[PDB]
Amino acid sequence: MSEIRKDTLKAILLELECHFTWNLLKEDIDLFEVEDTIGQQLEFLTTKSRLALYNLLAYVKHLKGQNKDALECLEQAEEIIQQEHSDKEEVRSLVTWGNYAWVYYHMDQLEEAQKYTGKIGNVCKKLSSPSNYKLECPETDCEKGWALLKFGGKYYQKAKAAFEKALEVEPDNPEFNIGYAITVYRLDDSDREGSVKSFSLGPLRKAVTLNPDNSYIKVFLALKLQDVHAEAEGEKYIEEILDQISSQPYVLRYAAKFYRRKNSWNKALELLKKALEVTPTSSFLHHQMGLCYRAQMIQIKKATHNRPKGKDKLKVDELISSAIFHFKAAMERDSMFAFAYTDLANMYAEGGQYSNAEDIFRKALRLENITDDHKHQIHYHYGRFQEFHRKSENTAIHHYLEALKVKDRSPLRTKLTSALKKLSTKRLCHNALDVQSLSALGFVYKLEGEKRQAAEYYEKAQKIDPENAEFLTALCELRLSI
Ligand code: NA
Repeated sequence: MSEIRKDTLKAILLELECHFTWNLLKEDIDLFEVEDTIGQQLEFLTTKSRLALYNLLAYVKHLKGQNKDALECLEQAEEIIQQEHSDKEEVRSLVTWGNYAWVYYHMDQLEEAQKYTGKIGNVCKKLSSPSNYKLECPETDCEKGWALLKFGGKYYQKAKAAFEKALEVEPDNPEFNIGYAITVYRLDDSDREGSVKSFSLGPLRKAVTLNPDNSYIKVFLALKLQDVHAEAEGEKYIEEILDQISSQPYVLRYAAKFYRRKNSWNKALELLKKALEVTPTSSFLHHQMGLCYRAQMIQIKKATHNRPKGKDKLKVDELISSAIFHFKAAMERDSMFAFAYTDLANMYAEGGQYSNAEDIFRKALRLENITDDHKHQIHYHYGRFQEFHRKSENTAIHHYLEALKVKDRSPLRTKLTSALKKLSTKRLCHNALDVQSLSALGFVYKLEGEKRQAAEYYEKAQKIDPENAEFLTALCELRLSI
């Protein structure tokens, strides 16, 4: 090209609406997992927009440094536009064209990139857009919503807003309602301060009514009914779904979750195995298998008062071995799957494989780009491992504190404060000058709103370690609290 035809192009590129401008960061996902599962959905979730899936795959290919392959994906997108969006060819091409411009930009084919921005600017003008190189569009809001969801729990609020934007235009659009309801469904399980949420129940009912032939949306409704103690109603939906479809991994896997949660583990395993025939590498399926084996194992341990003998013991050890295999497989398929790490590590611990559990816990504690909620739970589980398996009370205290610092309102809050109190009190009976324990009690009382008692503990800790910066800050906060 030339400089400043370039410098102008870069400005335009930033004005586009497409994946490159939606702040989808590669560090937040396992690129191989995301790439692989997009392909699986193209094959096995046939109700999801192929156009959106190929646009997204193209972006992911670019993120792997495979710009040449990104182009082939966008060509597939263009074919789908003719196949399924012929009547709206131009407006449906904007995201694809945007991705094209950015990919050609990254390949240093600036002239080619400018061709695409030109086509975009053209269509926007034709359609009376208030912006030069983008166009407000419910369809695009929906695509963005799904792209956001795919980048993980950090994006769920942004995804909800994106679907809301689409529903503002078409409140009764079948596709828009599915996206919204699923987003709200996931948020019901995200960042819980407490008990089960069911804000998705209404949206799910609507989405289901608007999509009467869609077994994928229906399975979430069944799960939500289970959550709200309408298990019998939800189970009838499951039965009806399983009559209408077969072998669909994105439906079976959720039916299997439903059955597991009412302790029908053999049925769950049956469904999961059927799904695995179709998609053997799915981290979701492997995690679910692990959960099933874990539950069966726990039932036996409980029945035999944690002292299984003979064949019960042989069975427990097989289940531990099988749970490990599947948790490990899930973790190896998806490096960002926090619960796969913690579930694997906990099972290693259960089996007395402490070196293996420590290795996994270490990796889990170094995951930077997961949600604070997940970091919170990792600290909690490492803490318990330290407390009950390593018998290392000060390491446990450290991680219980880290858990509360990352997230201080969650369903683990009282387990965390009560364990800290117990441990710190015990240690202070042995050594009244134990600074960590004094500091821990200061932290917990501060958290509980007992300002005066907290200040007393921090003052005792500061008396011993006068230059401590954490203790000075805590005391200032306590003095200045309104
Ligand atoms: Na996934």
